[PDB]
Amino acid sequence: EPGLPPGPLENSSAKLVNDEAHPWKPLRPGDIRGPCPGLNTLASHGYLPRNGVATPAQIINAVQEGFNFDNQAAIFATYAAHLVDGNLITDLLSIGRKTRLTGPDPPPPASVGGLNEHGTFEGDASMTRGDAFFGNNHDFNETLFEQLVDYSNRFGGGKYNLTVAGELRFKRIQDSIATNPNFSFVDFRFFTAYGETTFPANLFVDGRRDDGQLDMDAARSFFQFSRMPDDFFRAPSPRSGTGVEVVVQAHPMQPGRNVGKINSYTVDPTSSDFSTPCLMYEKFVNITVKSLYPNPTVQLRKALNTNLDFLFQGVAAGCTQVFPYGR
Ligand code: HEM
Ligand SMILES: *[C@@H]1O[C@H](CO)[C@@H](O)[C@H](O)[C@H]1NC(C)=O
Ligand SMILES: *[C@@H]1O[C@H](CO)[C@@H](O)[C@H](O)[C@H]1NC(C)=O
Ligand SMILES: *[C@@H]1O[C@H](CO)[C@@H](O)[C@H](O)[C@H]1NC(C)=O
Ligand SMILES: *[C@@H]1O[C@H](CO)[C@@H](O)[C@H](O)[C@H]1NC(C)=O
Ligand SMILES: *[C@@H]1O[C@H](CO)[C@@H](O)[C@H](O)[C@H]1NC(C)=O
Ligand SMILES: [Cl-]
Ligand SMILES: [Mg+2]
Repeated sequence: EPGLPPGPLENSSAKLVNDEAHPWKPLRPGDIRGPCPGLNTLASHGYLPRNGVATPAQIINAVQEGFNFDNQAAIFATYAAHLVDGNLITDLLSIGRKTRLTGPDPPPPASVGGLNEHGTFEGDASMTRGDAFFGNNHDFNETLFEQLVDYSNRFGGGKYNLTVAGELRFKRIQDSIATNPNFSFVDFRFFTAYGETTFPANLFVDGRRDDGQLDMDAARSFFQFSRMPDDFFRAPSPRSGTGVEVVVQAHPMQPGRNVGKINSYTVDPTSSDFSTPCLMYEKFVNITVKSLYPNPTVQLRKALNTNLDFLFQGVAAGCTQVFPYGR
């Protein structure tokens, strides 16, 4: 059916998104927020359900409407997250912690852990969240945010921009290598870790300006409080990871991992990287999804195949679809 998954916006102009129909509200008891400042902000303004549990279609519509996230990027991220962290039978995903609100769980080894689940979507060297190894991969960390402010002062004239992103991304990688014996920086996380550092410059900057320079009040508002600036206009066109190549090239890194000790970063020659986007997709579906759903029942297999078809619609690179559970 058309509109499943949601298609691109009919009208993708800049407009007021912090409007009277979408007020910021504080959390009620039980409301879930997680490691994504974008989704957190959409939930706290009511572009998504305010309790932080949503369907993939709700998430895709929200990121497009609220931030002008581009359609393919929205589809890929949402169905990737849903496949590994969401309930495929009830069609619900938590944007944070695991919750009974996503419905009766599937059999092990599937975890349905929400976006807080480490190593599926969420991973190491986040800008404002700590690595899961240290015990909290989802809450805003003030010390890490102050480092973002310091890098913005040093490389962005007090604003966050792609130059700042290139330097901060590398700093966070180096700090995880030095401190986290389980540091993993391969495949899907290698991709998302770099792309996410562009998002504040591309999507948190008011759309009437759209100059790639994010002020620190706005940065704190999104990253800490899940709140849009007063009178915030979304970006004037659909985008996501514009300029990711600049961030990647600031300090070229190979994908790899620490091997159970600090300072043991070992390149993984089997990992995808930005030269092999189709390999990233194929490994995600053949390996990561299969590790959660190795031998699904008929009902789960059907749900997997539908969501995998939707995932493939989000692949922006020139790739062939693969079928880990046949056709
Ligand atoms: C389209 C659906 C999306 C999903 C399911 C999603 C989910 C996630 C998840 C699970 C993370 C954790 C990655 C990590 O370990 O650092 C993350 C990172 C992030 N996402 Fe999203 N995201 C989405 C779209 C967006 C959008 C539209 C924005 C901005 C408008 C955004 C901004 C961010 C930022 C800034 C980070 C990194 C935060 C940090 O490192 O401190 N995301 N996302
Ligand atoms: C598109 O939306 C913008 C902002 O709401 C508005 O200025 C413009 O007139 C709209 N165009 C159409 C054709 O609806
Ligand atoms: C580190 O990795 C090991 C796998 O060898 C795992 O058992 C352990 O839970 C990880 N530690 C933390 C704190 O996440
Ligand atoms: C916040 O991050 C800093 C810098 O990595 C870390 O030293 C500190 O333990 C983190 N705070 C919490 C509560 O984990
Ligand atoms: C970041 O800001 C600095 C200082 O204003 C500027 O020199 C640099 O060109 C900016 N980078 C980008 C990508 O806008
Ligand atoms: C994924 O599985 C398909 C067969 O279903 C195969 O053609 C493809 O090469 C596999 N890709 C990887 C990276 O394992
Ligand atoms: Cl689009
Ligand atoms: Mg993380």
